[PDB]
Parts: sequence; C-alpha cells; structure tokens
Amino acid sequence: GSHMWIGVISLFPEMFKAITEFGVTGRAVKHNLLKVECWNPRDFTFDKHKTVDDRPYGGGPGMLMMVQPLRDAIHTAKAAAGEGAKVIYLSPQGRKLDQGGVTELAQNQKLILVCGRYEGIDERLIQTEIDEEWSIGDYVLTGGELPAMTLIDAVARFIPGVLGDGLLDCPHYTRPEVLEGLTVPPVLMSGHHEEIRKWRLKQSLQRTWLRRPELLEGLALTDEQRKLLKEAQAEHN
Amino acid sequence: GSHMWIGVISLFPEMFKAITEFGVTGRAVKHNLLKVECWNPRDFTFDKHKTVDDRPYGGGPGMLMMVQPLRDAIHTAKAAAGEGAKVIYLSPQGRKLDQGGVTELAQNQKLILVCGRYEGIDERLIQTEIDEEWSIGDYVLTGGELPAMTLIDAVARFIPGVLGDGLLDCPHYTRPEVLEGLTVPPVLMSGHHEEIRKWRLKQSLQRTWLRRPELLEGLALTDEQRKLLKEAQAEHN
Ligand SMILES: Nc1nonc1C(=O)NCC1CCCCC1
Ligand SMILES: Nc1nonc1C(=O)NCC1CCCCC1
Repeated sequence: GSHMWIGVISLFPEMFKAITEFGVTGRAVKHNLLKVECWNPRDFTFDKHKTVDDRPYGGGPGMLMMVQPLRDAIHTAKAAAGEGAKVIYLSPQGRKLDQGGVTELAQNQKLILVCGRYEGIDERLIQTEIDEEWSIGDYVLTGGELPAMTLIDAVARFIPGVLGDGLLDCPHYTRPEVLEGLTVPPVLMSGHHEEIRKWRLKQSLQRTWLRRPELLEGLALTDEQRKLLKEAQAEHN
Repeated sequence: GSHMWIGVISLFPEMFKAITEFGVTGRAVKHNLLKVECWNPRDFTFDKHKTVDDRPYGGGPGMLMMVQPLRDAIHTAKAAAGEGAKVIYLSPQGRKLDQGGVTELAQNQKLILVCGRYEGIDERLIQTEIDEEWSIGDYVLTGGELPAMTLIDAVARFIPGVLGDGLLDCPHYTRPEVLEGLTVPPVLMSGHHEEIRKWRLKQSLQRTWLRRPELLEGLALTDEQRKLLKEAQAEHN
C-alpha cells in the first residue's frame, strides 16, 4: 500500500539485479511494492572514452568520481523523483546504520542513494547535493553499491505486503528431532504456547547478555524480562 | 600472489554476480586473485518441488531452512575446500564486523560463507557445522547474501594485486576549482606535500572527533596527531 521508490546513482547499475530479481525483495519489485530506478554517471559523460573519474587536488594515490557526470546524474534522479526525495550518500564517514535508523529511513516515500566508487566524491557535492550521510558498518568496501543494496533490503522489510525488540534472536529448531546426538528442547515439543514464548524470550535475553551486553543497557526491561534474565544469569552460574 | 578462495552456500547464487562480474572485485575474480564458488541447497533436495524450507518446532509465523539440503550443501563445500577452511554464518547474532575483524578474516586462505534465508537455520547446525558467527551490522535483512558479499568485498581489498588508521577519511576535492561558489582549500593547490599531509590528517582528526568521538578513545595518538587534534578543537571553538 505504502510503496517505496528508491533512485540509485551507480557506475554499476546491474549490481542491483541482486536485490531486484531475487527473493523477498525481488517479489516486492515485481509486485510494484518497491521500485528501484538507476542512473549511471557514465551515461552523462561527453568525452569521446566516457570518463567518470578525475584526479584529486593535493595529489594522492587514487582517483575521485568525476564531478560533472555524477552531478548531472544526481540532478536527473532528483527531477525524476520530484519533491520529498531524500538524497543519501553511503560512506564510512556517515551516521552508523542500525535498526532504529532503518525505521527512520523507511518513513521516506522517496530516497536517492548515491554510490561512491574509487576514493569517493567531491566534498562540495556532499555539501550541495547530499542531505544525509550513512554508514552500514565500520569497515572499508570497494564501492557504495553493496551498502545501498543493504539499506534497500533493510527498509523494504517495512513496506506493507513485502513480508508475511532490541534483543538478539532466540535459537530455532526444525526437523529432525535428533541431529548428530543433539535433541530439540522438549519445551518446543510440548505444545504449550505460553511456556514456549517465555523460553524463547529467556533465550533471547540470555544470548543478548552473553554476546552483546551493551545492548541490554539501552533497554528498559519489562517485569517479565527482568525476571527471565535473572533466571538465565542464575542458571549460567 | 596470496589468492583467496571463498565458498558460498546460498539459495540465490546468481546474487553473487554483483561482486564477481563488476568493478574491483570483478577484476580480482577474472585475474584469479579471488575465487568465489557457490553451492545451492536446492540442488541437494530429493523431493519431486525441491523443498528448501521447513516448519519451526514450537510453532511460529515463519519458516526455517530445511536441514538436510543445507547440511549436504555445506558438506560438499567443505570437501571441495579441503582442510583449513573456516565456515562462517552471517546473522545479527554474530560477532560485529569491523575493519580489525576484516583483517582477521582476511588471513584465511579459505572461507565458506553460509547465507541464511527465511527465519534462519537450525541451531544444531550452528553448533556442528559453523566455526564462527559474524554480523555486518545491527539491522535485519531478508537474507545472508548481502552480508556475505559485503564480507567478500571487504576482505578482497587485502588480497595483493586487487587494489593499486582508525580515523575517518579526510575530505576530497577534484575539478573544478570552483563549484557553486565553493572553492578548493588553497593548501591542496599549494604543491607543498608536507602541508597537504598535515591538513588531511588534521581534517581526519577533526571529523572523527566531531562525528565519531568514541573512535578516538580506542586510539593512542602520535605526538603529531595530539597536536593537530588540539589545533582543530581550538579552531572549532
Ligand atoms: N562502510 C560503508 N558504509 O557505507 N559505505 C561504506 C563503504 O565502505 N563505501 C565504499 C565506498 C564509499 C565511498 C568512497 C569509496 C568507498
Ligand atoms: N545483519 C546481519 N549481519 O549478517 N547477516 C545479517 C542479516 O540480517 N542476515 C539476514 C538473515 C540472517 C539469517 C536469518 C534470516 C535473516
């Protein structure tokens, strides 16, 4: 119902087939719940070799994205989007993406994602063309395409019809009942939905505490969560 | 020279064309510096509909990856890799990936990346088949393929011949000298390499301090870095 439009600026638009042609996101595109539209800076060049990079002022080992083709591609995308479109640049210098951030971005009906290549883009373009800068993680990649697709996949899950709480997920079990000597926890076989809910919640609480203690600090646990966590920490001791 | 082999278990192997056919990583594959080999659990099914999912014990809204096809695919990949291969599962419950973690993973000559779909995989498979669990970020995606590709792209940068310090990157500038009233910092035009190096370092220090203060805590700054940062904080005031 509340479909989403995402414009993409990229030198390798065919990379985005990975999300538009496969799985849940592929279905979302086919069903017109999500639309991904790509513009290639190479198409906006004029020199006879279609040059899309340029030398950095001050010297340096690498190259930067050439301003004019990239600038023109962005302007074209903005015009196609109309008013309301938020322009986002993916880079390690951006705001750290988390699920809260995903929910925020997902409120936007229109996004334009600029995918950097080489050593990046001109700083003045960030000032004049980019509304927000985001990062998917503290690591370095060869291009902004994978971060853009990661963002798209993340926000797509919030679009109505695409699918079917601060804690890590509980463990999951399926057939067979015994796998290499390891049995399914009896509570999951019991058929008692309330016990199953509490066990799963307790497991999530235990796993978050053991693996990601800092995530617990940012939460105000319910009475039930405080109790189950206490139980888990007592059993762990 | 120190090429890398990465095995992938995925229901959508064609997604990985995004990294194997394009850009820096595409070149790495063509030049045999990086090899990405995929196995599809669907190929290991036997039922007439090639079923790759299964119902979770204890009930629940979603489905899990079916154990037998996934187990068989993993075993096949391991056999193809031989000894030394580290098997990695991508999920939000994994160890948080950062650049330090990328450098660690990049030491491995062989990796096998298991890409979960649906609600995930059986916990006992994690215990019996998975060596390490990693996460690219605190957000939820539809599948492990994008995280796997993100990891591959990240570690590929450390392979010799693929390409050409705790701080955020400095701003970059290219042509033209004036862009919508915004000029290139004169120091980058000066031709004085030492001044340019110090300005870039100071900019990185300033940006890290303003955007990601916590990253500074984890660093032991050099005498020069302490001074340039002090200068930046004085100028900011
Ligand atoms: N990490 C990240 N989070 O979002 N993007 C990231 C990245 O590593 N992007 C690669 C590009 C970014 C532009 C400069 C060239 C490298
Ligand atoms: N975040 C992440 N970091 O690594 N993987 C992530 C993820 O969100 N993976 C999606 C899959 C994970 C298996 C269960 C179904 C969802």
